[PDB]
Amino acid sequence: PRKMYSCAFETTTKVEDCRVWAYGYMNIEDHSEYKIGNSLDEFMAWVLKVQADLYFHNLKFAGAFIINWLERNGFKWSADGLPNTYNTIISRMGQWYMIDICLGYKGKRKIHTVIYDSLKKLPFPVKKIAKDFKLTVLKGDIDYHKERPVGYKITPEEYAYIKNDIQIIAEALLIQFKQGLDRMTAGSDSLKGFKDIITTKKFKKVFPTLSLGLDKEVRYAYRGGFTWLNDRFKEKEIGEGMVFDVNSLYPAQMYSRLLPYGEPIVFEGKYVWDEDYPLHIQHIRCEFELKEGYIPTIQIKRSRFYKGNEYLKSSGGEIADLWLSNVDLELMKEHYDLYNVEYISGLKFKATTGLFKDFIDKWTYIKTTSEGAIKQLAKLMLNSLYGKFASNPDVTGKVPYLKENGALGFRLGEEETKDPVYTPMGVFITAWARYTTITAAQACYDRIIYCDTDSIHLTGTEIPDVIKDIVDPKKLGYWAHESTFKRAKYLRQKTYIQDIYMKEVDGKLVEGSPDDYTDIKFSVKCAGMTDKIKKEVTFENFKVGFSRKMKPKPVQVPGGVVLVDDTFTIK
DNA sequence: GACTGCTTACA
DNA sequence: ACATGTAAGCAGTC
Ligand SMILES: Cc1cn([C@H]2C[C@H](O)[C@@H](COP(=O)(O)OP(=O)(O)OP(=O)(O)O)O2)c(=O)[nH]c1=O
Ligand SMILES: [Mg+2]
Ligand SMILES: [Mg+2]
Repeated sequence: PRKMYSCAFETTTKVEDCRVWAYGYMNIEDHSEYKIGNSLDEFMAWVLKVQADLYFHNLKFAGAFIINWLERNGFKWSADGLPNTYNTIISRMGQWYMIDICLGYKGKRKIHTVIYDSLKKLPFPVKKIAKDFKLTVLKGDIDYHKERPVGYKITPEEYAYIKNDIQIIAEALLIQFKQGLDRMTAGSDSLKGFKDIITTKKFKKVFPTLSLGLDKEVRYAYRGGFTWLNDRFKEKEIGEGMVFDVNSLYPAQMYSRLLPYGEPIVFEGKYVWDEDYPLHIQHIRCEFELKEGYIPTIQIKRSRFYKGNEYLKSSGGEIADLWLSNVDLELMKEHYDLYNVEYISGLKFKATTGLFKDFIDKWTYIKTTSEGAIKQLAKLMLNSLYGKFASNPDVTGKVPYLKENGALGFRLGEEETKDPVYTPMGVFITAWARYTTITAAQACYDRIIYCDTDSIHLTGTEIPDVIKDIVDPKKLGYWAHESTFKRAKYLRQKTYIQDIYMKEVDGKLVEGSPDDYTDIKFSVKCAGMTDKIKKEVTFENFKVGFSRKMKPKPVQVPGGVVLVDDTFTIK
């Protein structure tokens, strides 16, 4: 049984003096075992001899300072667990999960210290964690401005702040561990929690591990959420409207839709109805023209003919190769006229309902009876379960190295794979969800402004009679009338602003209606736009050309990472 | 360069 | 040992 420690660094913010000026560590099950000091060499000496599991909140930041030390002290990168090497799990998107430091072997025992990311377990700011877990949190923060030379001596106040930060994570992590949420990440606990319910025995019988190749071609049919701005409204200031939001859309599909299980059977040509294998994926070649009065539903990515984000009214005189679930193919056929159709091949699946019942009943209840970070964690259990099923077996990551200038560089590592989970599930969950969303959007064609995944934005303020029977503020899978706005402007996908009607309840602002409102909330939704920049946005300046030099970006410099303000522009 | 790589936000 | 797609900005790559 290895010891567990909560750790943190305070670092300088100078590009060309970049260094740790303070560290802290605290035993997660013995808060009286802790140490605060001013030296990274002193900390790393402890790291080397402690033979424990370490946690930093946001390992991506602290790990840069740690790997810079390792590379300067005779440690090189190796996955082969040799003496005086470190291993990392850094993903190809650049998520840090682990730094594993190997000092050697005494018998059949590895001598090593392992460092993990507590952000993977608790993806919130430290203060949010303290508020929502109900833990002691000190007011204010360390002065990020003060001049701190080498050997700078930590004040009593800074010492208290550092100790508070490490103790908050310690207490929160311990709360989770004692419930059995002890794995590396929140998603890992979700899949493990699901396997506990249905049994591991039943898991690999119902969700067999597919060959890497079969999983790859299943994945051809795997697509995300429907994100679409009606061109009619693009860049226009508009009046009153409303937003409908599905109550947990993906889990809702998991709960009640017919979904694939088992090994698929390959077929050639056009799928022939098989009651025992009622779901399929079909490889189709065709040209297509959107029918009059229908929303476009076809997006083709990685093509020189089409912009990947654009929903297509026409194939433009080129033959489209498409891999499609039966739910998607049926939707495509309702919205489009098809030309020169070739049914090439496909895969058909056994199917059933209700495999996720107990797991979703558990976590929807925890979500409903919880608040803040604790609610968001229950939400994450539900959503990471879907993601886990569609886990990409390509786990090739990044290998750190020390550049000639003293800064960390990264190279793509040797290709590697892990077993698939069950990707057909992912295919049909998103498929049933697109179906849910698109059919509702299509039923409100005369009023539809905008869709993103689980939501429809409409003109006017009354519920359409055609969706009245599937609207509910709480029921899983139903549409909630979430808000009503006084005015809005949608510039493009994931880029819009709204003036929302609010009313006060018990001193708390709640969504209201055009007759039952006291306050107007300005809301900004803009992919890539960080929170400080959002505060700069007005109805008047929210247009193409809006720019602020306020976006923090982490720059690798000699010694570690500095956050430097970069520009963000609506192009 | 158009591309991808390196980062965030919206789901 | 590592949940998902999608959409975006900007510094690099002839
Ligand atoms: C936020 C989020 C959403 N999604 C997908 C699945 C969700 O059903 C869908 C819409 O999610 P959201 O509307 O963002 O979140 P939610 O409905 O689960 O919870 P809430 O509305 O209370 O904030 O997008 C993920 O797969 N992972 C995520 O982390
Ligand atoms: Mg939503
Ligand atoms: Mg929602």
